[PDB]
Formats: sequence, C-alpha cells, structure tokens
Amino acid sequence: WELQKENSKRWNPEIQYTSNYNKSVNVDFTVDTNGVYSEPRPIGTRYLTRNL
Amino acid sequence: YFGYSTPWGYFDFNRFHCHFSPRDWQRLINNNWGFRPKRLNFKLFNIQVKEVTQNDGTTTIANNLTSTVQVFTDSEYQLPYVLGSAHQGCLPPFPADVFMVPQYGYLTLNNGSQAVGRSSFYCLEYFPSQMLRTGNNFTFSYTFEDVPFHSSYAHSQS
Amino acid sequence: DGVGNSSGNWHCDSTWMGDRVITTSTRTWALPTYNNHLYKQISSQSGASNDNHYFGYSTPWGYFDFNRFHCHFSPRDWQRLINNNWGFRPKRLNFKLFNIQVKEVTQNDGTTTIANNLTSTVQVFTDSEYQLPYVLGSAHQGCLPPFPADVFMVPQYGYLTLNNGSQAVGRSSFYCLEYFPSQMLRTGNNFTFSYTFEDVPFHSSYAHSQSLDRLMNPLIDQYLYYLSRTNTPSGTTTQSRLQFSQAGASDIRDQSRNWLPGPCYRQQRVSKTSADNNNSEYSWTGATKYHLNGRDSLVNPGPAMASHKDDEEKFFPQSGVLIFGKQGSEKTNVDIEKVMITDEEEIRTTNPVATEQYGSVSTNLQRGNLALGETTRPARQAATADVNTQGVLPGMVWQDRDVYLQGPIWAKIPHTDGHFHPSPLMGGFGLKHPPPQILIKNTPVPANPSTTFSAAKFASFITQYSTGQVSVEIEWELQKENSKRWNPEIQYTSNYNKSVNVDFTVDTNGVYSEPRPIGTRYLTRNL
Amino acid sequence: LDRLMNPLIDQYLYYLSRTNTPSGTTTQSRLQFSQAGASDIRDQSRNWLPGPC
Amino acid sequence: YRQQRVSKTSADNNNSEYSWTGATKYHLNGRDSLVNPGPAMASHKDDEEKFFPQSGVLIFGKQGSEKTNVDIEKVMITDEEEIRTTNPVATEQYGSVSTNLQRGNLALGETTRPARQAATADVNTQGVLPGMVWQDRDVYLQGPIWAKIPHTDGHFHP
Amino acid sequence: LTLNNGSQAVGRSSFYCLEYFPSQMLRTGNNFTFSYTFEDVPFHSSYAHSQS
Amino acid sequence: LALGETTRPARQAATADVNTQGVLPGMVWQDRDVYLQGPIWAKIPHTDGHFHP
Amino acid sequence: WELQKENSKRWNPEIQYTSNYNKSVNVDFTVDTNGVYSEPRPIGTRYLTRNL
Repeated sequence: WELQKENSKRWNPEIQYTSNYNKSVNVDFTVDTNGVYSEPRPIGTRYLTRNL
Repeated sequence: YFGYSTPWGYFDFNRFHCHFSPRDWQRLINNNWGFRPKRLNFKLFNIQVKEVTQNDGTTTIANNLTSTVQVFTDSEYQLPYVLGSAHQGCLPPFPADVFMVPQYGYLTLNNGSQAVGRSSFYCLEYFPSQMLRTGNNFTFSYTFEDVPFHSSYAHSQS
Repeated sequence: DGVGNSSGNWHCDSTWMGDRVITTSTRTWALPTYNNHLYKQISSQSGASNDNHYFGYSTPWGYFDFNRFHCHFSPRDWQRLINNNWGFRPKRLNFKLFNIQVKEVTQNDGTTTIANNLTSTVQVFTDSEYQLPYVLGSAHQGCLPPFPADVFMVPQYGYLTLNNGSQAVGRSSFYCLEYFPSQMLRTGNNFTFSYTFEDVPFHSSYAHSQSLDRLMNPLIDQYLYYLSRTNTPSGTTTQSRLQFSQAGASDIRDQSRNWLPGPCYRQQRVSKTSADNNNSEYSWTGATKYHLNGRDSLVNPGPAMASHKDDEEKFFPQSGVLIFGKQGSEKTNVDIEKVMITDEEEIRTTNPVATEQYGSVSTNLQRGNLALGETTRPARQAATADVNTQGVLPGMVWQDRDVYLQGPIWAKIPHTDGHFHPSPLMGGFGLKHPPPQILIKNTPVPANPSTTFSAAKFASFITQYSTGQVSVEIEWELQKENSKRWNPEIQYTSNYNKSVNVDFTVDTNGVYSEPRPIGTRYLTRNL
Repeated sequence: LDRLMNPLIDQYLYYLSRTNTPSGTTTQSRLQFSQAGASDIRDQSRNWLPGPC
Repeated sequence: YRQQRVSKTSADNNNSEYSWTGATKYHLNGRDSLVNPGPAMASHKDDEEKFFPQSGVLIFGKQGSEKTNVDIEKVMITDEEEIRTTNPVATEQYGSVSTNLQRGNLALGETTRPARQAATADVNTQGVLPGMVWQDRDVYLQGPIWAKIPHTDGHFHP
Repeated sequence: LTLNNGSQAVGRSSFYCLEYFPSQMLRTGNNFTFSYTFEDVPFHSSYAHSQS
Repeated sequence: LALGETTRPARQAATADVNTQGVLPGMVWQDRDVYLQGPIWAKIPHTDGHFHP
Repeated sequence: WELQKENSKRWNPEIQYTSNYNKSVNVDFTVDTNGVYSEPRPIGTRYLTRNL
C-alpha cells in the first residue's frame, strides 16, 4: 500500500481514533471467553482534517 | 459562521484591471480568440515603517528606522485560501491610487455560532516568514499550470 | 550589518523526518533595566520563619528560558510525538538573537516619548563553563510563550547562596556578571551559538500493558512451594502443623517473583471533593518533607509514584503531583477549579501508589507455648508493620515522572560526589552539562555628567530598554513504536462535540489558553 | 539544595497552601492552592533530594 | 526486608494462621502480593539451622509431591546461610538507629530541665545505602537459570 | 496476563494474536534451528567468603 | 461527613519522622573528607554487588 | 603579568590570606543591600615566607 503523509499547519489537536480507557468486561476487537472474535463498531477512515 | 481574524494583511491582484488597462484590454479583446496566464513575478520594496504619536489634539508621525515588516507566501497551500471569493482590496485599477492592505481572516466548521471539534485554528507566525527592514525587499516568481485558454470569441452559429 | 538591514528572519516551524524532528520557534522579547543598573544584596525579612530564610544577590542581567516543552512543540506537533512514538530525547540546539533595537524613553509632565537610540548596545553572553549559579530547571516563569504571537518580558537574574538565618556565611559567594567576556550588540548586530546534548535516556512515552504483580502464565503452576497454612484442626482445639502449597492461578498473590516495585516516600491523600477532606490545617503539619541544616522543606514532586489506585481518581497526593494553573490564575490561595492537577496513574503498574505504604514487614519473632521450666513459655505471636518509606533495594524496577507539554524539559544534575538515577523529580532529562544560560543586559548610558570632576559613582542614566526577536531550534530524536498488539491503542483526541471555544486556541478577546495538561504516555508496551 | 533557585521569580507550579476556610463562626474545609515565591521558599518544587541517612 | 521466622520443628511454632497476616509483602494498585524470595539475605544465624524465613527461601518439592497443603517432609527447603558473612539474617533487623536527642538535667530557669535519655529503635527495613556490599541468591541446580529485566526507566542491580 | 480492574479489562489492556507473526510450518521431514548469544553478564558467585 | 456510615469519625492527618533513609532516585550527596592524618584508600570487598564504593 | 613561583622546603604551614568563616550581615568585597560596593580592609601582599 502506498501512503500519503499528512502535512498541515493546524495548531490545535486533531481528532484521532481511540479505544476507551474505562474498564470493560471484554476488550474491543478481541476474542471473548468462548473464543469468538468480534468487531464492536465500524471503524471509518476520515479523522485527520484538511482545509477545503 | 465561526472563524478567526488575524493581525496579518494580504495582497490581492486577482482582478484583471490590476494588470490590463482599458486600452491594453482592448488590444486583447478585439484581436484574439483567447488567452491564459503563464508566469508571474512579485516584488515588495521601498518599505518604510512609521511610528505615530498622539499627544492632546495633535498627531506626529516619524520614521522608525529599525522596525521590521514580515512577509511570507505559502507555496504549500497550508492556510485557508481567501482569494477567489471576489473580495475588495485589490490593487487599484488606476496606477496613481494608493490602497490599504486588507486584513486576513478565515472561516471554519460551525454548529450554529459554536465551533466543532474538527474546526481548525491556524497561527500565521508558525510559518517561516521573512522579516524586512527599510532597505530590504521581497521577491518571488510563480508559474501557472496548464489551463485552457479563455474563449474571447462568440459563436456565429447556434 | 546596518541600521536598515534585518539581522535575521522569522523561523518558526517543525519538520518531521521520521527518525528526528526539528522544532524551530521565534518570539519577540522586551528587556527592561533591572535594579537601575546595579547589583543588590537580598535576604529574607526579619522574623520570617527559619524554614524561609535565604541570602543572595539580584543582578541587572536578564536571561532567556526555553526550558518548557510548549516553547517548542505545538498542541498538534505534540500529538504527533505523543501518539506515534515510544520515546524521544533532544540532540542539538541552535540559538539566535537578532533584530535588536534599543529605545530611550523620556517622561516630561504627563506625557512619555519613546525614540530610537541607535548607538546604544545590548550585551549578551552564554556561560559554557557553568561558572554561575544555575537558575534554570527550578520551574520559574518567564519562558518563551506557548503561542508564537505573544510577546514576553525577559526575566531578571538572581541567585541564592549560603545563609545562617538571614545573614551570610564566609563561604557564601558573590558573582559579578560583567566579569565575564560578553558580546556587545548594537542595532544591526546579532548573536548565535549552538549546543549538543549529551547522551541521555529516551523519555518513556509508553504505559505498560502488564504489572509486576501479574507477570506470568495463568495456565501453569509453578514448581516452587510457599507456606500456605500453619495450624491444623486436631480434636476440638487446633494444633500447629505447617503445610506448603504450590502456587497456581488462584494463588496469584502467593507466587514467587523475580522483581519488586519501585521505592516510595509517602504523601498524604487529599480528595478533589472538598467535603471528603478533614477540617483543619494539614497543608503543612500534614505535609511530607525533608530537612537540611535544621530547616524543613516540602517535597512537591517527590519520587515518582502513582497518584491513586483503581477507581480512586477523586484522590491525589497532597504535595506529590505537578499542578498547573488555568489561564489567568492568580498567584495565591486560588481554588481547586482554577488549577490543573496532573495524573500519574499510568505508572501504577510498577511504582507504588503515593498515598499507600510500600508494604508490610515482619517485626517480632514468633514462638509456641510449649516449653519446659522456662520463662519463655508465653507464645507471643506473629507481628508486622507497614513500611511507609522504602529506599532502593536490589531487584527493583520503576518509572520516571512524565513530561507534560507545559512542564520542564531538563534540569542540571548538581556537581557532587554521588548521584542515584539522576532523573529530575519534576520530570525531564537530567543533564550534567545542560543548555547554558544566556544572559542579556542593557548597557548603561550616563546622563549629562557635571562639568567639574567628581569621583562619586554615577546615579543618573538615560532611561531606556530594548527589544528584538529570539529564535530557538532543537533537534529531537524519536524512538519508533514496534508492537504486535492486535486491538487498538489509546490515543490523544480532541472532543468532536460542539463547543463555544476550540481547545488550545485564542478566545474572542485574543487570549490563548491551554485547557488541560497533556501527558505523554498513551501507547502501550508490555512490561 | 533547599535554596537552589531564583529569588526574584515565582514558579509556575502550584502547591496546596491552605486547607480549611472560615465560614460563619466555625470553619469549613475548602482547599486552596498558591504559587510559590521567595517568601514561600520551603514550599517550592524541586528536582532533587538530600543524601541518605 | 524482614521475614517472619518459622522453625522446622512444628512444636516450636505458634498455633494460629500467620501464613498470610504474618507474611511480608508489598502492594501495587491496592492489592497485596507476598514476596517469596525477597532480597537476598541469610536464612539463619549460627546454630539456628532449625529455623528459616517464612516466605524468604526457595522451596523445592520431593519427587511425587502433591500440589496443595503438603507436609514439611515432602518439600526441600533451600539454605542460604553461606551468605551470613555479608547479607543480614532474614529474620533479624538490619540494626538499631538513634531516635531522640539526649540531654542533661542541668538547666537554669528552664522548662528543658528534664534530662530525657538516649533512645534507639530497630530498623526492620533498609534500602541501599552508600558503602554497602552484598551477595546475590544462589542458583540451585533444579532452580532457574535466567530472567528478563522488565523494560523500565530504571533498575537497581538487576 | 494483562491489565485488570477487578476481574474486568481496562482500555490499555493488550490482546496478542500469535498467528500474526511470521512462523515456520514444519511437516514430517522438516526441522527447525536457531542460535542465540547471551549478552555480557556477571559471573555467578560459586564461592563463599572466608571472612565477614 | 458521611451518611449512615461507621466511617463518620473524621480521623486527621498524621506523620512520622523517618530516622533511616536508603538511597532514593534523585538524591545527591557528598563523601567523607580525607584528613591528612587519615586513610588514603581501602579495598572494595569482592562481592556480587556494591553501591557507591 | 609575570609570576615568580614559590619554591621552599618549609615544613610547617604558611600564613595565607583568608576570609572569615563566621556569619556576617554583609559579605566582604561585595555590594550591600543598596548596591554600593566596598572594600573592607587593605589587602597587603607579603604572606608566604622566605628565609633571609
């Protein structure tokens, strides 16, 4: 895959994709106690911001 | 809307009368099927900074010889692009006029009058810029990309 | 060189080359004349408490302080560093002064005139031999501002020396800063120097995905035994028969381990909810502190250790964390809502919790009732005591304090016969030869001497100050994150919901603010 | 070590200066923070500790 | 870091459960963890071989030893005594340290006239101090060859 | 084992899939080898002191 | 302040003098002086570990 | 300035120029609280001793 790197002068921070830090019975994107792997949510793409 | 006003000014030549004159325009318009721009050169020079002092009902203006003016051009297109919105503050049509330099500001995402997390803030002192003191000048050159000729003709058929 | 030529340009910018990163920043400064050109003795006042006495000297000189991270990184640049990397250290720096212009100010009646003084000089030196008291790294204010469009005043230089009470001692030193070769700059002159950081450990920008207490395989028992049970039921009344077990996954606390947590010096626990806390003044009597020469000194950062355990986030060590002010916070006695309290919890994996003991230690020697014609017949019993302070012990592992973008970059290790793990307790990189101090002064310009000779000192000078721009360029080395972790990491994110103001931005009045402390450790490593 | 720093400049760190506050006749607990100057010297934040004992 | 002393003769030991409440332990994140090996230190002094630290030695099983609650006769208790030369004995304190400041009775018009006296206290835990020498735990052919130092900002004598 | 709060996972807790590593597949008649060099480490002390 | 709790007694902040301190990270110290009629040197024992010999 | 170094077989110690170690309100050869620099005493020269 070829990547296009992000070059921006934006000052304030970007929005990023983050997994929640709170405690949970199961970890996201992981097998459960029965061995079944699951994907909790659709993960999109657009996060970093460009000016139009 | 939501946005930020900046201390910076900017130069706008984006109107044709900044370049052509009513006669020059006429040579273009009558004699040609079309045209496009190719290169440009830009220069700042004979820069002089004045300090202004107001005591009571009088105002004095004097040279400040050591003050600087700082200028940059963004060639990487990293700031919101204000030109091409048909704003005013172009170089005047008539060469003997003197013009004020417009203030730079930009808009970003809004929800109502409130900002959104994706909305951007740009600091223009975060760009390398050239500082000019009286006796210093600024230049750069630019090459237009290939673009279709404008059509200066009308059709004799439908 | 000249009156009408610029001495340098504005370089503020950041380049990420994938191994290194260079952060350049330029600011505008203003430099008064401090102490009306003359040195002064300073000391604590009269009946000040013994803990607060001091003796020293204030100087006419100013100094430049870039020692805070936000002088270099920007909230976005910081985010690229923090999310993508295991660590980092500084490499070289460049420093420049330029576009220097000196202004004379005249006050007649109710008006003030300011004019150029073209022939005046500003004089600047950096001490590369570390021959002056080193003020940087004390977390003083007067850094280059976070936001590049701000203008800052240059701080005044002063230092402390030995004291007995408010009085000097024979070993106390006096330093004259005009006794150093210094460079004099007139408008059209500029100053530069470069500096190379010594080899220093990368800061750890990661948190551990494991803790010492669970380091091992749940599925397999050990082959070591521990003492599981002591007495045994015999008839009605039990008797003592000691028995051993082999520690499994339900025994986890009992398993044998190769390592121990980092050391501790306790803190008192206060809660962010004002109703939970006791009603009294414990702010001093309850504080944790040391003393030299018979005078107590509070320990604010202390040794690095976690600020609270699971689901206690309400709490935090009394003195034991860094606390930052919100924009426009007053100096003294300001509310909990006006400060930003840093949170060290990511280190709970290794370091102890600051408000709880290192552990418990045995005290007496147990015995049994059984004896023959002995005064030793009383059986006593096993006793234990909480160890509230633990010095470093063989086989201990720990983590240093985090960095915190508005916190300190470095500090100078004192010059001493011995050190242990010279990492500054405020955080940052301990350096034997830090970036040198850059000292700056307005050269005096006497005003109208008398026509007949007088051997007395000049008390009358032209009132004046100077200004100009300062540029700092630091090169940072990065340690890239290589991990097989499957699930996603935690990242630093700005909220996507609507808000009146954007975080890390100027408001409608033009005031730039930093909403929260931004830490470092996000990406996770296994221990 | 205990005096290592600049007397003339305050720090930018805060410490917990005062715990309770007068309320009516009988005080209540409201914790307040101060920023350590030259009269606070014992309260300032420091990077180092004395040797062992 | 002290251990409790238990004797291999079951009649000498107290009748109770001290196996946990009496154990030496640390805690991270608010949960106690027994320290089995502990820092390396001798298991007993001269002619005490009957005794040994509660958790403080490696214990190996004899061939065919059951997992849980197995007798003293089914285990093999290692003996660290060869280190008594340098390291402290695990069941006894590092030493004693002064506490108060002594003075005399003699004073003139003073409330300080009571003479007090010299006091001292056993130091049950000692962190590393300048000028200390020690010996590491022995190897023990059925014991471990190596371990991984955690990846951390600092270590001491890994 | 990984981070826990009680018996529950925490957001920083990690999941490792071991099929996500290049691994060598061996069929009867295939063998596996590798070599390793220990880093410099102090000699163990196999001696006792004749002095205290 | 508590509601239906046996934890209502407020206790108070307590502290204790530390009479022995082992080396802790971030400590600096000075060695004993020499004293012209005192010792020049000594032999470090041969041992698995030392600290600041 | 050219220096002439001191070569002597004297056994006992020389007299030296020393600043007093006792506490004092002001340090010798230093500015005071008003910024005035003062020299407390004449400092001579002859200290080291030669045989005649």
